[PDB]
Amino acid sequence: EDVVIDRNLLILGKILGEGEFGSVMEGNLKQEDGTSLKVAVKTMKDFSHPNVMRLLGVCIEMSSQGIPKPMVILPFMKYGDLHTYLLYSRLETGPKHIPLQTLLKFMVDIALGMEYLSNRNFLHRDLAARNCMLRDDMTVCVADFMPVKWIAIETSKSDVWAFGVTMWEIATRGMTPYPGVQNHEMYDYLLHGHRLKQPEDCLDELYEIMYSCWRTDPLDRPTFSVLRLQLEKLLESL
Ligand SMILES: CS(=O)(=O)N1CCO[C@H](c2csc(-c3ccccc3NC(=O)c3ncc[nH]3)n2)C1
Repeated sequence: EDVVIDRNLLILGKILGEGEFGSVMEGNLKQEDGTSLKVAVKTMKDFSHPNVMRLLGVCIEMSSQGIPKPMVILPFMKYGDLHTYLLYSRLETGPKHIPLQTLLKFMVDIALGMEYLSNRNFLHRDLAARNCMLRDDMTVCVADFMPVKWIAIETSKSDVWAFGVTMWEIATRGMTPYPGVQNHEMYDYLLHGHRLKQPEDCLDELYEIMYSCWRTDPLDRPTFSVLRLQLEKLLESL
């Protein structure tokens, strides 16, 4: 409760995306040095890591009737969510052919972020490419801490499952998981040992890593620190 920002230091602009509890808006935050910073405002503070969304602060606006309007202030992510970015990469006017190297680097960043959170025994519970945001340096961070296709059958090993699905989203550059399978069918599909199929031109080594995330027994799944190194090692071999 010393995380608060004076509401007068904040100017709210147009809507950036729509969130669980309300709109996410662009804003300008006047900082302690007198300068103004572009921010995102949703209408965590202990976390410090480059691949994890930092909290800048909180403002409570007073409505006209006096009902609280709490707002969460986050850094501005020029390139928006990773899911949308991948989709745009498949179009001429959006970003170029993203090579394999850049796709793995997105995976490594996310693994680094999740390694940090899992080490502090913090569960994400909603990890997906749409919840991974892109910084202006094009490094990815993790954000947004019940979409059936990211949930594991049965902990941090649930998060590991979702990260594997996220790796698949990245490898496919934005395909919805499990084409030709409905949401109500998912439990039976998985219970019979079926998993996300290997993407088209994607290396066997990469597919082994993502597959290890979906082992039936969560104790057979690797930790985030194991995954991170496996991904780093794969990247270095290209
Ligand atoms: C995953 S989430 O919980 O962060 N979330 C949930 C609601 O939709 C938001 C969203 C979607 S596309 C977008 C965006 C698009 C262009 C430029 C900047 C943008 N956002 C940010 O800079 C920003 N920073 C912190 C949160 N959002 N924002 C993101």
